[PDB]
Amino acid sequence: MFEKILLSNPSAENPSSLRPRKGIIIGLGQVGLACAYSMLIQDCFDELVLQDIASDKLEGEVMDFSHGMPFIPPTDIKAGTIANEGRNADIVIITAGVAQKEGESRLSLLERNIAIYKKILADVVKYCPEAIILVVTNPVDIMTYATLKITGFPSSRIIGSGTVLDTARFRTLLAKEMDIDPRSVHAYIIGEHGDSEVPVWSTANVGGMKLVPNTWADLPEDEKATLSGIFQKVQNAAYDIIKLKGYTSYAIGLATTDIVKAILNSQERILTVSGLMTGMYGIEDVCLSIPRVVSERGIIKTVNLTLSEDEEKLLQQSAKMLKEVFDKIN
Amino acid sequence: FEKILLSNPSAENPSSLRPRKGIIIGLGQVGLACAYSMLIQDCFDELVLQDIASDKLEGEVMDFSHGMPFIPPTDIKAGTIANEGRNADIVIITAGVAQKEGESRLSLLERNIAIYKKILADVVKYCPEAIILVVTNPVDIMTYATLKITGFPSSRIIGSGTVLDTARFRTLLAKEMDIDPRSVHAYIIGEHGDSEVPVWSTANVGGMKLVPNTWADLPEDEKATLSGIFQKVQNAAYDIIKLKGYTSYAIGLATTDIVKAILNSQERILTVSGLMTGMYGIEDVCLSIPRVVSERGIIKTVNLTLSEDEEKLLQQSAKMLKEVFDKI
Amino acid sequence: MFEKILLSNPSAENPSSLRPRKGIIIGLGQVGLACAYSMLIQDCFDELVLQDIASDKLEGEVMDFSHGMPFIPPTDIKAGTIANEGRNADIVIITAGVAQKEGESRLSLLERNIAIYKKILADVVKYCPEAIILVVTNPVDIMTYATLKITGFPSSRIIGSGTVLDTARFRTLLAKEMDIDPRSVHAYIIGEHGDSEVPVWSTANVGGMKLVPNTWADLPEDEKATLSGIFQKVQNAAYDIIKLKGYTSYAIGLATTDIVKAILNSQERILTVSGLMTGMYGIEDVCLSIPRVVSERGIIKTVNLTLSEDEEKLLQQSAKMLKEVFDKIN
Amino acid sequence: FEKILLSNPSAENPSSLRPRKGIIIGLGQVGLACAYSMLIQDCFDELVLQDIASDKLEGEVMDFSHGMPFIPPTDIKAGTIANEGRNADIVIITAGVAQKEGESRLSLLERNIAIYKKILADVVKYCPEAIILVVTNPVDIMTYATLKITGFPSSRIIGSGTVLDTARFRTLLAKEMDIDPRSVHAYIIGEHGDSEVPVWSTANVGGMKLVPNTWADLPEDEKATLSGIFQKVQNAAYDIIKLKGYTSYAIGLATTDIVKAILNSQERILTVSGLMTGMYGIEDVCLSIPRVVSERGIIKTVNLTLSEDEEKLLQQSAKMLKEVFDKI
Ligand SMILES: NC(=O)C1=CN([C@@H]2O[C@H](COP(=O)(O)OP(=O)(O)OC[C@H]3O[C@@H](n4cnc5c(N)ncnc54)[C@H](O)[C@@H]3O)[C@@H](O)[C@H]2O)C=CC1
Ligand SMILES: NC(=O)C1=CN([C@@H]2O[C@H](COP(=O)(O)OP(=O)(O)OC[C@H]3O[C@@H](n4cnc5c(N)ncnc54)[C@H](O)[C@@H]3O)[C@@H](O)[C@H]2O)C=CC1
Ligand SMILES: NC(=O)C1=CN([C@@H]2O[C@H](COP(=O)(O)OP(=O)(O)OC[C@H]3O[C@@H](n4cnc5c(N)ncnc54)[C@H](O)[C@@H]3O)[C@@H](O)[C@H]2O)C=CC1
Ligand SMILES: NC(=O)C1=CN([C@@H]2O[C@H](COP(=O)(O)OP(=O)(O)OC[C@H]3O[C@@H](n4cnc5c(N)ncnc54)[C@H](O)[C@@H]3O)[C@@H](O)[C@H]2O)C=CC1
Ligand SMILES: O=P(O)(O)OC[C@H]1O[C@](O)(COP(=O)(O)O)[C@@H](O)[C@@H]1O
Ligand SMILES: O=P(O)(O)OC[C@H]1O[C@](O)(COP(=O)(O)O)[C@@H](O)[C@@H]1O
Repeated sequence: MFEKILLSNPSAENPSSLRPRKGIIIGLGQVGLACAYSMLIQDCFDELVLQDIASDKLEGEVMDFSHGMPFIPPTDIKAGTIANEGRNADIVIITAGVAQKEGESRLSLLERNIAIYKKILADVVKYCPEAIILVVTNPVDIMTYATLKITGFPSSRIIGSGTVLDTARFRTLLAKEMDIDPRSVHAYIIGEHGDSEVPVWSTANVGGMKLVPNTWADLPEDEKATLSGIFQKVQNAAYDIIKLKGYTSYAIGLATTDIVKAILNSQERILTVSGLMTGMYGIEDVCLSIPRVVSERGIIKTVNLTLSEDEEKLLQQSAKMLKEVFDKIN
Repeated sequence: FEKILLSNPSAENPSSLRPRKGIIIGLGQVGLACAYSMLIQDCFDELVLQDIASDKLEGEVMDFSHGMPFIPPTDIKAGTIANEGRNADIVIITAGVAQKEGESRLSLLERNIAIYKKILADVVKYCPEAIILVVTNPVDIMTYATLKITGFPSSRIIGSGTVLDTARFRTLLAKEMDIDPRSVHAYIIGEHGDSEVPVWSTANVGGMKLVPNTWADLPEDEKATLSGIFQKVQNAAYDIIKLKGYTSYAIGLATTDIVKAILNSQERILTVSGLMTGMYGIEDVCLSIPRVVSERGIIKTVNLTLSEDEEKLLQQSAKMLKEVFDKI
Repeated sequence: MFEKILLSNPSAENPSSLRPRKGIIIGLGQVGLACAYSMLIQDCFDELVLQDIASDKLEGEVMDFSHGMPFIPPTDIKAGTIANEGRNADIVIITAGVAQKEGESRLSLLERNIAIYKKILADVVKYCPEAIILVVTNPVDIMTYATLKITGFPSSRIIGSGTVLDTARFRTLLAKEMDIDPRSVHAYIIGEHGDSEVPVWSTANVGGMKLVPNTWADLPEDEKATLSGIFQKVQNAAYDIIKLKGYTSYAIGLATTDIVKAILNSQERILTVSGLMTGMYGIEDVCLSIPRVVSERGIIKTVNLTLSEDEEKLLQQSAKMLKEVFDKIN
Repeated sequence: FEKILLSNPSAENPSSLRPRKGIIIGLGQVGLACAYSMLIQDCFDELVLQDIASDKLEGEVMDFSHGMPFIPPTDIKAGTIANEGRNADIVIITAGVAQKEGESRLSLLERNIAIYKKILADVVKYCPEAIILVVTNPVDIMTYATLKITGFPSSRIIGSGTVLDTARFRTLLAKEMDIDPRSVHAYIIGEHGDSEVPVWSTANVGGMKLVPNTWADLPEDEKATLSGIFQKVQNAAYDIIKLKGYTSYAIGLATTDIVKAILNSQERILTVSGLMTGMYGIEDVCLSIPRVVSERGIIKTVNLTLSEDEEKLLQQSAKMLKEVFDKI
């Protein structure tokens, strides 16, 4: 209808040099919906395809998302699959999978989530051969490494959300103690997105002023206790939140969107995303988070970060464990 | 951290700038979509969240606060009107029972008035100068009841009304033309419900009307295609609730869009719900018609010329709403 | 020294599906520098090339623009030419040329500016064959038509800024009388961006409520005088501003950026931009402004706008005189 | 248009929400870029512009207001502190004489103080609760002068300082590394000018320090390339002015950034110029140092540990800044 209101221009039949930026979110539960909402409000994509096995709920969600378009800049939001609507998408965001129950480790979701990815990744390889894959499903590091092995895509284009979320939690907790903007706190969490994560106290600072002036050993006992209490709240954040509301979604939706921005907008910005360890600290054949330059080609550079002897030993231990967990699943 | 940041004794006295505080009462599906959108779009300097389900609320506040490094900051916290929410500039009330599958918004009235009588007592005492933005259904009658209970000026008692219905109408028409919904200028007025009125007499894109003369002078095949679009707007809540169980995302954006016109003193035209004091011979009821929204609430009303049929339908919607409130 | 700080990733040697959005502004005087500032603050492009014959001033401007990057999201801003840095740019924004003096007509700049365009467009055809050209130089309508003839590009990809600016002025003046947001005033100015522009009083409205309820003739004499005073301020805006500060730049910089947003973000949004007339109201072989759908392929659709008999006659007269002005120069 | 929009009599009484008003005094190259940036980034609800060149200001206000439909609205107008600018929350002063090719910032002091004494008298009388943001060079000495003439709490008198120089420093370093300038965390502190100090001891990217131990340990080829980059930072204004006549765009974005931390109550760390009250044994002078900025001005000060050279360089800068103020 409306062909007498708008007259089509036959000159616009051939496509110009500009190609719309397409994104696809596979798995639309609590995490996938938070990602979709944030990515629409922040206008990341020109077209966004949503893929889920729960058809009815998905159809309802797409209706709700599309009704709010007049309040924000537009995005062609639709329900679809990689094989048709999601073909040649620039970024594939995979959140699909089982979430952890109360007191359940992320590591115990591995067998079930590899089974889910085997069904999904085959179509990503055939219909999106040039895409960046952004993995959110837990255990995030091992799911990123398995995606790399299954797809055979270049390691630069296989990125896990990793410790971007853990770093944001560390900064928020420290910023609450100082009553400042968390964007002014520069503190990192590296390694596994889980129990073996490593706080980089050696470089933690606000406005260039370090929180640990010399070494952790030279810190007073009362100060060591208050800083450890802050880190323990970061490692227990998922357990504490899941015990209260049943899951986590808002902060991961913003962390995932923040990574999509560095890629889409070719920003060359440093983020602690998960990716193949290919030499540093003697770590190999594994994925974990360390500061890296992120842009339209994925991981383009890695910060050659100087760590303390204790921080490096902890990172090495995190990697050996992650490799053993993947080896046991065969 | 007292040896890392040195406090300034000069900052003890408060400057002319007072932080913009907002409070959301009712953190269910709708309230949590409002909170998420309002944080990403940086509406408030401080935002208080109030709910009777303490544990779940504490978990939600933890989750919201962990994403702050990715956006500009807002002091997000759990609290009550009596303490943390004192003198908030805008009170957004979404608390209450939502409609089940096939249920009418109108049949949720007695249940939500009981909830409102408990909430509104504290708002009158601790936020006497606040704008109240009502989202709880039936939105028009909840807005009218809030006006009677609080006794606040009618300009400061606003319902979300048909801002959402107007956005749905524009999206459906824009999908048919494959254009930006912000380029479609079509309104839905009256009750946010079954008796809503599409203003076909003024619907247009770029000044070009969709109904060139009158609805009667339109071909039968065109009348059927336009009616199909309006029917999809009135059945939107029923169609979405049947698929996912509730609606949250579009109302979260509509509510945020109203808070932007107020906080930023924009003087922008929106079809929000508010007290009718005479227009089209309609009074002692709340419903949606285009109005200028700003920091003092409803500042002006568009003296909209309607067709004889559109005016009769609006009058019928009002009589119906008045009868629903009178029965309770 | 920084090669030991950041370690390059050999996997990122091959380019992904994502290609950075490149734009080039040719002519960086008052208008061009307002466009560059707005487009940087609003983060339109991934890379933006600036081209001008005044090399020294341009080098200084690029230094200034690049120093403010830490306060906004990044853009690779650089000085260059179409032949090297500007190769395969998605949008070419041309603001180069002579501006009108006090009391001077836009039409009298035609001959001089076509001479400037002939030199510039030769490289645009060779190095940017797939680009959208956005023309701002005066007389914007005849300059858009001449660009079409010189380049031979599809008419959908040759767009003039047209009456987007005039429409914004009309809306602001009417909104000041009502004390409302100009974005809530829906009033159009169509035709030539100049003295023969046409106010579409037949459709001017706020919230669906028309300002002229029936016809201009059925309006009271006092109302006819107040509405005419508002339109006369719109046609005299350039003269009034140029007489006070010497030129106009800020509003055209925002109008140009608003057009770039509809193209880059594939918005399909209605704007009164200048473009080739193909028989609407019997008008052909001329460029002028009428409401059109703008997107990544340029002008995709045209609003089949119903005009009053007087408004249509005025639009037809505007086109006959624009055609005669171009014919006299050839 | 009284028959188009009907005014609401309830909106006559004002609410707890009051519009954010800012005034820019001195609308030349710098002030015009502050205004354009602030309008596009929707900082204030009302923005008044003040300049002695009335006809030119009238032209700029017509131009700025014509672009309003493209961005969120702001009440832009020409006026004076005594009428349109009364009770401004933030007063931004960029008025004064700029430097020529090769002219030192400090020599502009004697002339600019005279200009300021006329302006500040009305700021004290009609905006007694305002934050004053000083841009006029020599910025540091004009900030201390503003602090002395007005008598306002030290927290409310803020200078643009080395926020701009810090942004240039990060940009030049990020150019070498081919990364986002927001990922480089390096500071320039002290006087905005020749005696500025680059904090090499704390310069880093992603936690990784640019100077691993001390400057003296650096290989001679590495310390020459680093010195080269700092030489380009201190000579940036000279190099730009010789090429285009003045600087406007980068300061326009730096001033807008300081204003964003104030209006939105962000508590963000910026290297702004302010009163030294004992840090490094330095007082009765104004210089840049990392500070917490919010709606009350300077709220806190980073107790930054500096290298022995960095500290001695910073205090020498302060001793000579207080000598220039005494010669007046
Ligand atoms: N990386 C991180 O920091 C975080 C990771 N997560 C992880 O994200 C995952 C998702 O968790 P939630 O969203 O909370 O739970 P959920 O149960 O709501 O989400 C899983 C969704 O995936 C869908 N799904 C399952 N198999 C599918 C398939 N083959 N194709 C498409 N869709 C399919 C389900 O229908 C459901 O909608 C979990 O593994 C969780 O541990 C959660 C939070 C943060
Ligand atoms: N105006 C509109 O266009 C729309 C209105 N709505 C309405 O908004 C309301 C919110 O519904 P949902 O979020 O979908 O349902 P929900 O059941 O998830 O949310 C209700 C929330 O209110 C809380 N609550 C109840 N009584 C309370 C009290 N006395 N004080 C504080 N908190 C209290 C509950 O604990 C719960 O968190 C419903 O009435 C629904 O019909 C829903 C969609 C659009
Ligand atoms: N369409 C509209 O609504 C508006 C159009 N304009 C028009 O924009 C044009 C430019 O205006 P202003 O900035 O005020 O003039 P201007 O004199 O400030 O700048 C024009 C610039 O063009 C450059 N230039 C000239 N020939 C060139 C070439 N071959 N290649 C590259 N650069 C070249 C000059 O070096 C100069 O910097 C004029 O034609 C003016 O009438 C101005 C305002 C609004
Ligand atoms: N890093 C920094 O903090 C920077 C400082 N500046 C300084 O900003 C100042 C202004 O620079 P520009 O805009 O380039 O120069 P400009 O000469 O174009 O601007 C000065 C303006 O102030 C007006 N003015 C003079 N006395 C006035 C009074 N009593 N009341 C109101 N208006 C008055 C003049 O009419 C003129 O429009 C200079 O002192 C310059 O050194 C400039 C750039 C960066
Ligand atoms: O606090 P600084 O050193 O001025 O840097 C501020 C910038 O740092 C960021 O927080 C980035 O931090 P990181 O690079 O440490 O992750 C930006 O979002 C912000 O604009
Ligand atoms: O299509 P137009 O007439 O240029 O109007 C564009 C403006 O219309 C709006 O959609 C508002 O429309 P309404 O006033 O009809 O609600 C703005 O958000 C947008 O900026």
